[PDB]
Amino acid sequence: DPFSLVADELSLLSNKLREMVLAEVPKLASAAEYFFKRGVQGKQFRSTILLLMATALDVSELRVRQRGIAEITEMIHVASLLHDDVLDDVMGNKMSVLAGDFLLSRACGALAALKNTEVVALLATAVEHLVTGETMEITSSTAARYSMDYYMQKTYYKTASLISNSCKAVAVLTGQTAEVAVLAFEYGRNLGLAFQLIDDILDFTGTSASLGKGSLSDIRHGVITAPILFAMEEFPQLREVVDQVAADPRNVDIALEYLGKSKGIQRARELAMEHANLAAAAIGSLPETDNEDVKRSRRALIDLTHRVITRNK
Amino acid sequence: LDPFSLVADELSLLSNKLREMVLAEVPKLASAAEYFFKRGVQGKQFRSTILLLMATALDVSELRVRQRGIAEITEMIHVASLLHDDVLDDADTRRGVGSLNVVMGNKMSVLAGDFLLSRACGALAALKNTEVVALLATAVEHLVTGETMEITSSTAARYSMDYYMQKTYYKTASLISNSCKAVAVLTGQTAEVAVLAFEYGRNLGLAFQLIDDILDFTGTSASLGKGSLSDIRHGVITAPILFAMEEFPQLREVVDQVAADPRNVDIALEYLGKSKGIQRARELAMEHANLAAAAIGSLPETDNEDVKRSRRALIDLTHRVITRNK
Ligand SMILES: CC(C)=CCC/C(C)=C/CC/C(C)=C/COP(=O)(O)OP(=O)(O)O
Ligand SMILES: CC(C)=CCC/C(C)=C/CC/C(C)=C/COP(=O)(O)OP(=O)(O)O
Ligand SMILES: C=C(C)CCSP(=O)(O)OP(=O)(O)O
Ligand SMILES: [Mg+2]
Ligand SMILES: [Mg+2]
Repeated sequence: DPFSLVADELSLLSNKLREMVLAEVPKLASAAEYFFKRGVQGKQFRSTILLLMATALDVSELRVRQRGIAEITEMIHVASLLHDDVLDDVMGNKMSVLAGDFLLSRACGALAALKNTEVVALLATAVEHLVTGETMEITSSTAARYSMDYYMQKTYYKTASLISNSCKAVAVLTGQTAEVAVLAFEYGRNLGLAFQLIDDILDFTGTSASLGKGSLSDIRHGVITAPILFAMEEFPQLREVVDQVAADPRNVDIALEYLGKSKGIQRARELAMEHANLAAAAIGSLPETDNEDVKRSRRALIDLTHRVITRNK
Repeated sequence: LDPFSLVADELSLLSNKLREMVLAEVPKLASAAEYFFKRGVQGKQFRSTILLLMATALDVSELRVRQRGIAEITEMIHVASLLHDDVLDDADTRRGVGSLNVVMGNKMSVLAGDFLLSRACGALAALKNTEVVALLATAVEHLVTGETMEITSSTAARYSMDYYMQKTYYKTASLISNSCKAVAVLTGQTAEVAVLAFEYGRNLGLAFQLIDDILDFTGTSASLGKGSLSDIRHGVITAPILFAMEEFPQLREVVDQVAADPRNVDIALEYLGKSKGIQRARELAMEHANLAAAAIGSLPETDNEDVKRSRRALIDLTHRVITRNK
């Protein structure tokens, strides 16, 4: 019973080798050092929109609660990021689960503190859609992965639902009408779709900080985005190239050549502009005001619908 | 008039209600979310049982549907924990069946849980009562605080009855107390009556856990060693052991070194044996069980026979929670 024969010494060792616990329990301090350092924390794009929207609607404790929704939204965003990191593929995805749950529980806590069940419903739906989108991203009929309509549903759940429902939440907290609320929702929904679509293009285009030659992150990892989906309508031969990207990694470069002879990038950007225009229409349709701060915010919101398209970063 | 049988059919109604409530396309998300809600794999539905009985106990089917909601939300919250719990605590078994983290993977388990939480908030919103939203949000915060304590605390912290008492409340009794309070609040009972419903849930929950911790050691039969000892094998340190450490300090290094040397399981049982640990744990549980019964006793007098029958069964659980042979 070999293990039984040397238990004495095993425990001396097992004990000693708890030098990694104890000593080195701090020097989590790396964790704190790493968090500050990151490359962000965030650009605060969702927060910017939400604070602007709060101002952009005619109506302190209210401004405190409105910011409450920007706070909740960030909490919900990071929790979804973390849970999406939970790997099936040492594994660190116990950290992601615990941290995600702390943020979600804090979100619930803060939703409860708003004392508005209608906004609770909106962020509840937001959470459900994020979860739905991620399931869609992971599981999928091979056929499904190649449908532009499916991609756009998935894109809506993953990227636009959180922001649309938050924009609507800000409307509802501010006591706006059902018809104004549906405007703020539509601003977020449409701006969000545009933002993601521009993100998809930037992966292939690159950036000024980029080489400047796209990182190609999506296509390396078999994530199929709008430009490539559009390019497959033109070149059916491309379906085969994209499939064989893992098997043979030079199929990335070949995919790139197809895209460059196609209207894929153009068609994704034209779709983004269509969405961004619709967002600016939503602000345009907002009830007339005389307030200068309010009108300044609405101009900003509309400005954001232009800057989202022309992003080089 | 038996409390489980007295509520059994509404539990099946709730059971089926949960199934549509948890339904979702995408289908893969549906498989995951529904997994612990089908006939046979719902668990013993003790939280629901207490809630339906409590619902009747407080009284005067327009409002009952709302009260049922609380049991459904509570069950959804509950199952959400388990799913997340199984990814942590790295299980392969739950409810006599493959756990979701083995069957469907870690990712689906965690998404299913988030899904169930959001449906729970959804249903909480639909009830349009802000105090009820806050009561169940507290419960969710408490679950996370409690799960975190069971993991995170340093060694010196974990080995006191104070710590155990807090962790148990957050991890186990908070869901029962707050949902008990919510049921009461939904009926627009005075603030004081809501507290009575809260003290009941709180004390019954704490008493249930104490007895469960003892049964790990004793088992079906009364004496020591018949039980599975699953907690102490894995290095979970429940009340019997903690009380024993009050008598025998040297037991701390023994229990702390259990994982490394599984022969330290036997040494700990010898220490438990000489101690009054099992006994004091029981004595604590009997004290909680008392306060629970006492709370129901302070409820306002009623004429209704169906109410009395239901009040008597909540008390019956007060005795049964101590008595449970298993
Ligand atoms: C729903 C959602 C996620 C919406 C996005 C919100 C939004 C439009 C954020 C701002 C984007 C922006 C101004 C980028 C600047 O890049 P740049 O290269 O244009 O820098 P520059 O404008 O200073 O030249
Ligand atoms: C709302 C949500 C998703 C919260 C996450 C926090 C979390 C994982 C809580 C777990 C609470 C719980 C029921 C523990 C019991 O499991 P046990 O291991 O003590 O005993 P058991 O596995 O046999 O139930
Ligand atoms: C505090 C309680 C009454 C707990 C019992 S819940 P428990 O996890 O034991 O039971 P299930 O739902 O069957 O898994
Ligand atoms: Mg477990
Ligand atoms: Mg646990």
